[PDB]
Amino acid sequence: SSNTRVALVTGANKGIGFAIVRDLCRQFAGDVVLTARDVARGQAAVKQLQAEGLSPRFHQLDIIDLQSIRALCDFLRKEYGGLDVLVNNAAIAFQLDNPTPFHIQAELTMKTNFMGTRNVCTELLPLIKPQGRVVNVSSTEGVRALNECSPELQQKFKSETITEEELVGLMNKFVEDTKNGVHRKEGWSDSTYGVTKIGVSVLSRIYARKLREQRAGDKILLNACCPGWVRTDMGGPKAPKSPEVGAETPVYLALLPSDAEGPHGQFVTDKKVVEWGVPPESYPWVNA
Ligand SMILES: NC(=O)C1=CN([C@@H]2O[C@H](COP(=O)(O)OP(=O)(O)OC[C@H]3O[C@@H](n4cnc5c(N)ncnc54)[C@H](OP(=O)(O)O)[C@@H]3O)[C@@H](O)[C@H]2O)C=CC1
Repeated sequence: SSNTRVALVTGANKGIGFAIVRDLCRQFAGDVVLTARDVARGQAAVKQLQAEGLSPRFHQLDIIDLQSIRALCDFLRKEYGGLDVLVNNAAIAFQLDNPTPFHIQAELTMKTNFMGTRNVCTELLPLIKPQGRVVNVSSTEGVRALNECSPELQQKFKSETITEEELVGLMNKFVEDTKNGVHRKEGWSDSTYGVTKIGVSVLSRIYARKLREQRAGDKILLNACCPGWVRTDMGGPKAPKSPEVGAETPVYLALLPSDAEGPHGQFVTDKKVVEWGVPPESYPWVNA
């Protein structure tokens, strides 16, 4: 329903998500849709970008409100007849000193980081146009958390045949295991945030197969990635790189040139793919 291509980013009123929309408004040939769960916060962000010559469109979106997601679909369907670029950026993390009980932190982090991300995908993947790109912003914390789980769990996540059903099952188990205070007897990592990123990353793998299994001819590319340690409300003030820089790999994955057929279903960090599970080569100078 449109010959104009369109890109969309979740949780983009601030942080990396915001940075990503800026770069797209600059490097993407078509409309860029900035979304946010709060309209005021979201429109303000749009206004700020207009002050740079950029002109992105706005639309409300809370990836936790299934009804909010469906409305976006409607918007897209009618306005563009589909969607070309999707970047699942939105997320939360409970840091140190936050009183929230552990099992609750588990449940809420999972609820939006995995569940939310998945509900956006199941609803928008059908709308991705051929030559379309999908980027899921994960974290290397997922890999760290992956290596802390028991070899039995690691094997299940690293599987080539794991299903979307089994993945959703493992994520849910993790939450039940923490409420019942046994997740360690079950060989799980203590990192609720990390475990959710595992899910996002494995989910991307699974999605990559389904796409080539159900739409091989559509040349769609999908990958998960880590933007690095960045200065945001989530990253903290010590973070070495700024949002402008952090949005580099994600944007790169979003603009992969037409007909590339790779990378696909890969974990990308700093524009380079990284074997799933393989720990990070180095790490920034520590300034405690
Ligand atoms: N910062 C870092 O060092 C790293 C970040 N990442 C990943 O990058 C992504 C963005 O990180 P960062 O920029 O620091 O994040 P921020 O915490 O600065 O921003 C997160 C954004 O997601 C939004 N959001 C949270 N929950 C929801 C929801 N339910 N529906 C819609 N939007 C929501 C926030 O909304 P609102 O403003 O209204 O709260 C916000 O716009 C995340 O996926 C994160 O895990 C990965 C590795 C490192």
